[PDB]
Amino acid sequence: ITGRPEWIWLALGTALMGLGTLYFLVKGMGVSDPDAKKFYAITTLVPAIAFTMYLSMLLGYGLTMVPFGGEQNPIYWARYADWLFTTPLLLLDLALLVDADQGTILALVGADGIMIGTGLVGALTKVYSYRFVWWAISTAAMLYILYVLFFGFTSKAESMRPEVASTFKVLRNVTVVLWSAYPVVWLIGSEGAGIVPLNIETLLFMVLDVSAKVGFGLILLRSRAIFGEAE
Amino acid sequence: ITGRPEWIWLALGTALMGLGTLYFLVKGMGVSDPDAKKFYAITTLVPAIAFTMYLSMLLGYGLTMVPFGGEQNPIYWARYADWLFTTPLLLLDLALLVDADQGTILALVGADGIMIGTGLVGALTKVYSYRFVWWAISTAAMLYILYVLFFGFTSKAESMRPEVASTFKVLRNVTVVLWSAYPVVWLIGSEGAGIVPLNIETLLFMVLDVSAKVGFGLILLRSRAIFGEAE
Amino acid sequence: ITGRPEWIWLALGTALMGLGTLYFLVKGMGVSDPDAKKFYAITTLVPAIAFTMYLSMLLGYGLTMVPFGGEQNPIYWARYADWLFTTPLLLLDLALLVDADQGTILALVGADGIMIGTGLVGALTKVYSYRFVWWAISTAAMLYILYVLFFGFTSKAESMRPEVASTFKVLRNVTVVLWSAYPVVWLIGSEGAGIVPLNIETLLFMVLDVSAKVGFGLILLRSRAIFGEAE
Ligand SMILES: CC(C)CCC[C@@H](C)CCC[C@@H](C)CCC[C@@H](C)CCOC[C@@H](CO)OCC[C@H](C)CCC[C@H](C)CCC[C@H](C)CCCC(C)C
Ligand SMILES: CC(C)CCC[C@@H](C)CCC[C@@H](C)CCC[C@@H](C)CCOC[C@@H](CO)OCC[C@H](C)CCC[C@H](C)CCC[C@H](C)CCCC(C)C
Ligand SMILES: CC(C)CCC[C@@H](C)CCC[C@@H](C)CCC[C@@H](C)CCOC[C@@H](CO)OCC[C@H](C)CCC[C@H](C)CCC[C@H](C)CCCC(C)C
Ligand SMILES: *C/C=C(C)/C=C/C=C(C)/C=C/C1=C(C)CCCC1(C)C
Ligand SMILES: *C/C=C(C)/C=C/C=C(C)/C=C/C1=C(C)CCCC1(C)C
Ligand SMILES: *C/C=C(C)/C=C/C=C(C)/C=C/C1=C(C)CCCC1(C)C
Ligand SMILES: CCCCCCCCCCCCCCC
Ligand SMILES: CCCCCCCCCCCCCCC
Ligand SMILES: CCCCCCCCCCCCCCC
Ligand SMILES: CCCCCCCCCCCCCCC
Ligand SMILES: CCCCCCCCCCCCCCC
Ligand SMILES: CCCCCCCCCCCCCCC
Ligand SMILES: CCCCCCCCCCCCCC
Ligand SMILES: CCCCCCCCCCCCCC
Ligand SMILES: CCCCCCCCCCCCC
Ligand SMILES: CCCCCCCCCCCCC
Ligand SMILES: CCCCCCCCCCCCC
Ligand SMILES: CCCCCCCCCCC
Ligand SMILES: CCCCCCCCCCC
Ligand SMILES: CCCCCCCCCCC
Ligand SMILES: CCCCCCCCCC
Ligand SMILES: CCCCCCCCCC
Ligand SMILES: CCCCCCCCCC
Ligand SMILES: CCCCCCCCC
Ligand SMILES: CCCCCCCCC
Ligand SMILES: CCCCCCCCC
Ligand SMILES: CCCCCCCC
Ligand SMILES: CCCCCCCC
Ligand SMILES: CCCCCCCC
Ligand SMILES: CCCCCCCC
Ligand SMILES: CCCCCCCC
Ligand SMILES: CCCCCCCC
Ligand SMILES: CCCCCCCC
Repeated sequence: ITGRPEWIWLALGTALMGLGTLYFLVKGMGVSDPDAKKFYAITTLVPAIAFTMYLSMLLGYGLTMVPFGGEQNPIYWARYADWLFTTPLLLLDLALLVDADQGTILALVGADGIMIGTGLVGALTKVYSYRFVWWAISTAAMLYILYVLFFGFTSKAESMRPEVASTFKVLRNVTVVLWSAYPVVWLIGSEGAGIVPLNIETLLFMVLDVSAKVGFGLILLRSRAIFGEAE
Repeated sequence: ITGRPEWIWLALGTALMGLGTLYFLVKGMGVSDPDAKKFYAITTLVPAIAFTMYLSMLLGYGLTMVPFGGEQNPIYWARYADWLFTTPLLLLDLALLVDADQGTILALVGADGIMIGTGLVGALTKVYSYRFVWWAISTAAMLYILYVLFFGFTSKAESMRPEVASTFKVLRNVTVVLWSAYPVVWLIGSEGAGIVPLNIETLLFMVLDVSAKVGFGLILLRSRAIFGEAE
Repeated sequence: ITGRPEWIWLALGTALMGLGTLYFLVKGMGVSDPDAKKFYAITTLVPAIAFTMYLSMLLGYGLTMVPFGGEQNPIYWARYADWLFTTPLLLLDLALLVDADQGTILALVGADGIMIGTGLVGALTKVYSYRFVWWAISTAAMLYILYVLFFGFTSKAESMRPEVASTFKVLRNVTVVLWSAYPVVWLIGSEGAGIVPLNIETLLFMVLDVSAKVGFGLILLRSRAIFGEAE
């Protein structure tokens, strides 16, 4: 484990995702509202999945070597197995908050799968220049997601209860800022141009992951928007 | 790229799926009917997924070598990753058109997963004679799907609006004819008996894919069956 | 095939899953109740999936070698591909029986995916002591599932029709007893401590699989709880 300088950030990430999972699990014990139960189930699964994948990276299972640039490059593939399941769950939290229609939910989840799937292909591609073709396709899929979150959901939240509109607006802004950083870290990190070393890259993804999952969840599960209007 | 004679058909397929995706995306911009939005989302995702997998084959990522018959045989595995997601989406288009019940939808999607999954196992199997055992199981799963589309959905469409009944009947006939060709191309192509060479096999799958996805989508999204009855 | 002593139990399992699939398929022909159709579709898919994965193990495709303990250990990875899809389908049978809320269904299916996913990682892990870390995480996920089936569903079934309450109680008890045996067989078998040899381990999993899928299905599909109350 300790033979890799980035191990400290993988261990911290593992701990923070595990602690986040347990807090949400305990906090959700005393909840019977069927609407609130939906948000607790979605939001608790997110850091639980991330916990297992951070642990796999810490123990060395989620790491492979990819030859490109005449070098064997360490690629943590477990990140994409994490994101494949956690990013659509996070979008479902937002879509259920605004009572989005089914067709829009399917478009979001499908574009998200394309985003993560093409990012994985780009991470494992051995022809250096082709890695950035996949990065560009994946980034186009992300821009579609961000467009929908702004010019489809925002207008839908305003016609909703005030507390669900204000909570959505906050979580929307958090998501757009944090998610946009991921393609940048990829491009300048060891998967892309190799400007930033792997140990610093790992620290950046850990800050982003914890903020986008545990920070996101703390804002959502403390809001009254997750409960139905009741007397 | 150009070192493979089949590259021209992979490049054409990539272009036609990309163009198809963009047309459906633009055409769906001016749509607010929640029913129509469902069909546009399903139908636009189909060629978008196929685009990415054709590109992976063009660039050489979606290709592996499988030893059988005393030879290293080029097997494009990316086809099955495509079909795993696009064939159930196409069946969902048909099932939603006739307002099929949930139990029937699950049976269709499950049989479809078995069809594609066993076809993938057959494509990667190293014992030559066993490849055709998997082909037979996969073909049995397809025949179940075709039976349901005829002796379960057809009777359901007649009790529906006339425009949804006539549109379903057309898309049903297109699907049964085109899908039935796939097991035949597999059997006589490089995955099976090896009668037809890979470059011709690739041309045939490209014609079938574009017809079953973009041609299918053009018929559906030009129909009024996708809109609810409104004044 | 016959070069492996466990082949006899893989062949028996294949036959019993295939026969089970055909019986459920025939029995479900004469069913039009939309509620009953749901249970028949879920319950017939379970042994059909298991059939294909037992066949892959029989023919040698679903087997790999994992080095640990200074030895190349035969690991049947196809079991986890089976369980990944069949265990959530079995939980869906139970959840639909008691009309569970959506949030609870998602929590069950998500915990089940974590259970199977971490068990697969543990089966393929090359550092011997780490294999049991994954076993423990997977077992914690199972205990969560069992808790929900007892202290969330049981109370919900009592407020239901008497026949659905008594049928659920029976299937609940069958599930908790049979599922609990799996982590024990893993721990003492070739994936874990290696006390029980592989051929005996394979026999035990076959008895458990057939009971948990075909036996489970025979109890459910003979009950009147799967039909709506009708005159
Ligand atoms: C509606 C939305 C959900 C739609 C989703 C969008 C999606 C279509 C976007 C594209 C996804 C696609 C790129 C997934 C590729 C997975 C692949 C990286 C797995 C590893 O295989 C890659 C190479 C080794 O580098 O295999 C070496 C050769 C091996 C012999 C490969 C044989 C196994 C194949 C991988 C079998 C295909 C399985 C499916 C891809 C499983 C789904 C994986 C997940 C990442 C989507
Ligand atoms: C309700 C419906 C959706 C049900 C679906 C029906 C489905 C059950 C039908 C059978 C599907 C099954 C054959 C999928 C097999 C995937 C497999 C080809 C992936 C590549 O692995 C094959 C060998 C190399 O040749 O791995 C070499 C050895 C490696 C060490 C393998 C270890 C990884 C395992 C593959 C882990 C299992 C992952 C799941 C199979 C992922 C789903 C893939 C998709 C193709 C279903
Ligand atoms: C809501 C719920 C459904 C959530 C589900 C819970 C889930 C997150 C729990 C953890 C699942 C995770 C451990 C799955 C790992 C699959 C992995 C074993 C496949 C084989 O790859 C392992 C190594 C060889 O030993 O690959 C060698 C290196 C290769 C180069 C690997 C590159 C391919 C990657 C495997 C791509 C990721 C694909 C996804 C993991 C596909 C889903 C598989 C299924 C088992 C979940
Ligand atoms: C909890 C994890 C989250 C919210 C991860 C989000 C990840 C992304 C938005 C990743 C995007 C990428 C691109 C847009 C292209 C480059 C490759 C990716 C996958 C890093
Ligand atoms: C857009 C792609 C489509 C509609 C693909 C359809 C593919 C099939 C219907 C494939 C069927 C197969 C068999 C029936 C057995 C032989 C292997 C397959 C997977 C080619
Ligand atoms: C039809 C198959 C069924 C119902 C299989 C159930 C399997 C389990 C409940 C497996 C549980 C495991 C653990 C709890 C940890 C050890 C590894 C597993 C996956 C065997
Ligand atoms: C979206 C965030 C990207 C900003 C990356 C900042 C990295 C600064 C760290 C110093 C770079 C290390 C280079 C010298 C080793
Ligand atoms: C009462 C609110 C705080 C509860 C404690 C939460 C502990 C989980 C770890 C959170 C750290 C990361 C927060 C986002 C920066
Ligand atoms: C379902 C369509 C299958 C028909 C295949 C027709 C192939 C004819 C092309 C000529 C065969 C090439 C053999 C000589 C190289
Ligand atoms: C107005 C209808 C035609 C629009 C142009 C569609 C261009 C997408 C490519 C379609 C070619 C394949 C059609 C099926 C044979
Ligand atoms: C949950 C069931 C686990 C019980 C396992 C009993 C196995 C007894 C078979 C004899 C053990 C073989 C050891 C000598 C070869
Ligand atoms: C009339 C009920 C029996 C029908 C025959 C079922 C045959 C399928 C194989 C069942 C054997 C396994 C039963 C569970 C132990
Ligand atoms: C490729 C993996 C995608 C599945 C991720 C799991 C979450 C799916 C959310 C589905 C939302 C409901 C759509 C109607
Ligand atoms: C194995 C991958 C299957 C999933 C394909 C994605 C489409 C799923 C459609 C689900 C239809 C809704 C069923 C109720
Ligand atoms: C185009 C939709 C408007 C909202 C999206 C904001 C774009 C942020 C740019 C992200 C940069 C990634 C490289
Ligand atoms: C048996 C259901 C009737 C409709 C299915 C038509 C069968 C077409 C044969 C396809 C040939 C594939 C080898
Ligand atoms: C803790 C929830 C109560 C019901 C679960 C029964 C636990 C059975 C123990 C299984 C042993 C697996 C190692
Ligand atoms: C080795 C660098 C080659 C540059 C390729 C950049 C491709 C980016 C595509 C974005 C449209
Ligand atoms: C090398 C050819 C061996 C023939 C096997 C055919 C199997 C087909 C099974 C269809 C029932
Ligand atoms: C080689 C045996 C090492 C023992 C590790 C046991 C780990 C079990 C963790 C359960 C909390
Ligand atoms: C609940 C605390 C979980 C912390 C265990 C993971 C941290 C790795 C320490 C080496
Ligand atoms: C929108 C046009 C997309 C065409 C790019 C793919 C074709 C491959 C050319 C080499
Ligand atoms: C319907 C009977 C299915 C039996 C075939 C599988 C058994 C393997 C025999 C070698
Ligand atoms: C993106 C930063 C999240 C901050 C988490 C703190 C929330 C406390 C209510
Ligand atoms: C299967 C052939 C499809 C033909 C596509 C043309 C549709 C234009 C309306
Ligand atoms: C767990 C044992 C199941 C027994 C199956 C027999 C059911 C006949 C109704
Ligand atoms: C109005 C809410 C502002 C939230 C933005 C937070 C950016 C990290
Ligand atoms: C909408 C604000 C985008 C912020 C992008 C930050 C990328 C590091
Ligand atoms: C490929 C772009 C299509 C141009 C608009 C077609 C008419 C909606
Ligand atoms: C009555 C519609 C006929 C459609 C059949 C088309 C076959 C390619
Ligand atoms: C229902 C007509 C079937 C046509 C099969 C064509 C196979 C090449
Ligand atoms: C009251 C029903 C008892 C069922 C338990 C069966 C254990 C195999
Ligand atoms: C609730 C009874 C548990 C039985 C466990 C059996 C494990 C072999």
